[PDB]
Amino acid sequence: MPLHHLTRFPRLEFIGAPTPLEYLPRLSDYLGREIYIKRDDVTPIAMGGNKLRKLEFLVADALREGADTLITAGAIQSNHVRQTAAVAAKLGLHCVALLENPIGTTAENYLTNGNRLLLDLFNTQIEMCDALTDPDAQLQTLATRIEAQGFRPYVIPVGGSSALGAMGYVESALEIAQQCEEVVGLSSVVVASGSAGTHAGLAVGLEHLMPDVELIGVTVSRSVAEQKPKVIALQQAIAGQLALTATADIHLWDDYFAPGYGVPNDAGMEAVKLLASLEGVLLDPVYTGKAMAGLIDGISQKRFNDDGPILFIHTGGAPALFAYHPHV
Amino acid sequence: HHLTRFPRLEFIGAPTPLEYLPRLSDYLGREIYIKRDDVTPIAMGGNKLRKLEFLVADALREGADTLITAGAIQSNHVRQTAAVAAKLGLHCVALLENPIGTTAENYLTNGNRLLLDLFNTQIEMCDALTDPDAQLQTLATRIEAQGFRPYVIPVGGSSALGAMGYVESALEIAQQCEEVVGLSSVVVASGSAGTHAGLAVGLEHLMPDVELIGVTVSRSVAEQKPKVIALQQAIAGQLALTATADIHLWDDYFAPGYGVPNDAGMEAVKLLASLEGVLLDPVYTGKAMAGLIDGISQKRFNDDGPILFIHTGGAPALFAYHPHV
Ligand SMILES: Cc1ncc(COP(=O)(O)O)c(C/N=C2\CONC2=O)c1O
Ligand SMILES: Cc1ncc(COP(=O)(O)O)c(C/N=C2\CONC2=O)c1O
Repeated sequence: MPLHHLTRFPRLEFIGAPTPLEYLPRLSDYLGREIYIKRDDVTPIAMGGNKLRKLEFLVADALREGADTLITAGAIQSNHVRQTAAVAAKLGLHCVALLENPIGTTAENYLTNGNRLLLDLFNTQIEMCDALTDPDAQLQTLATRIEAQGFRPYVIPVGGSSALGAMGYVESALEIAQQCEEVVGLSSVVVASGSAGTHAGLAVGLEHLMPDVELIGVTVSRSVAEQKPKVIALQQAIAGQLALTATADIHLWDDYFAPGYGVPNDAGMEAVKLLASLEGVLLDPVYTGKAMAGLIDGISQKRFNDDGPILFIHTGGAPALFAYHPHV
Repeated sequence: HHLTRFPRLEFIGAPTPLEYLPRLSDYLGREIYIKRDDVTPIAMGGNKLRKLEFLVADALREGADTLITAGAIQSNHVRQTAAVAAKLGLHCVALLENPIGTTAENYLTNGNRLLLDLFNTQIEMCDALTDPDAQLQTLATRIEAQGFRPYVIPVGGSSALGAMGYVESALEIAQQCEEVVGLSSVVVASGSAGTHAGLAVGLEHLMPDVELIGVTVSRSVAEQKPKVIALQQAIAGQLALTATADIHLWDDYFAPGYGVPNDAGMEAVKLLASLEGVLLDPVYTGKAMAGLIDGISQKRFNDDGPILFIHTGGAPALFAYHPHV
């Protein structure tokens, strides 16, 4: 009921029913600790993900402005760009994607397979660039050129992580709260923390619906020092827009992404292997694999606030498995 | 009625979506709906999860500790079985063949085949699955001699028990379709036959006016019809029903063979992707959608009314089939 101001934002229906919240009995056995999973990897458009929730709000907003083109940015293998491109195609909007190679790879599958293949299936107009040094500004320049061609573009920022976009994860917290109700009394929630909309949206929602639960973001691209201010700003802007206050502290663990965004690491791949072999759940080498590696090491190192049930938010990413194989 | 008397595991939960496809409908000049069984929640999804609910229940009731099955290197059925084995703590042994003689690295190692590896699937390569039921049985015996307790899942999980999952799917469809329809037509890919046959039984009894058309993906009408019919009669027998409906099959859409992409198939993949953000695949749903399209093209359906396409999954093979062969 404190999140009722959410009702006032127009949104499209991309998801429908709440995504499953499942107990992981085999993984729990192995880690010695009750673990659950929020399956946002099973959202029903083009192989799923956390970005569909944000797109419900952002695309609603675009249509409301009479836009006919969605414009966004990410790595060649971004899930966000793939989701945005899938939603564009489904609604008959044009889509332009500004892409970069953040790891300097020349591997054929990174360059052409996985998410990148799907963009071509979606008739995505592709704009390569050297490095997204200033993505907000670089998106704007692109939007101007696109407009000059007569299109009516709507810029979706990196990962859809504006306060409006992040409303989808406030919404997700309501699902989670309901799903947990009488069930598992949760101590902790683990989510990947990248462009920050998921983390920030969950922070606001969980502070007001489950204020005793500890929320941990495992960084996938940045140190705590670089990432915290970004999650905080979004948290405050989301709160502002919902006429709430957000006093919770943001928690981040930055030990699990080295050597960099989009580079696999051993602990990441081990987590992917663990979850596949124990639960038939597919994680990914860029986001959820590193996040699950974080969760695991936090049990190892007694990093969590107590010994109680943990909820892992599965944010998607699996198509990247095929792009990352055999190596980058 | 009797469907309930069969033990089943919960792999799916809520009914899968049934969606109108307004952009595709607009382009074809015809109302089109899709049953999204590509969205089942385990390891990238598919039609086989429905069958596995019944078959794996049965395995557990016999105290098995190992699932054994067979398919192509890029089979979805094997990948779905392997995921289910992994999640239940069961070992899995997959008997694989290369049905198209390819040496392309992604066909051999990526897509579904990569996933088997992540699931710790024990892999048995063989030159050709000439007699899959027999070959599976021999395998089962050697596995048993190592002290395991194996349970054979036949190709495609298409035994009468396995096909109960698609009788079940017809219920979901029937209930979902009251808001909408009236359907004239349902289109599904017809391979090892469990999907086709189970839908045949369910739909005869729940929507007897709807025409069900299977687009073959591996065989001529002459070869496939007896297989679907046998399964239809066995399913009906086990539910103490009769099944008098004719089986309809279109075999024009799979040349030059099982597991080989064709132009119409890839054009169907491209069409659904660019119009609806839906992902089909080169082996199964792409060819099936090509058939639905050509049926409209050639006025092959019984009338001009709404069509339901059953999406049976397959998308991970897109990544195995790229760039070619
Ligand atoms: C599977 C997966 N998990 C997690 C995230 C991170 O959530 P976020 O913090 O982004 O809200 C992304 C999106 N990645 C977007 C953000 O980073 N670069 C991209 O194009 C993703 O695809
Ligand atoms: C996406 C997809 N569609 C359709 C089918 C065919 O369904 P059926 O008619 O067999 O129930 C399969 C079956 N996988 C079987 C079919 O052929 N060999 C296999 O491994 C499949 O993976």
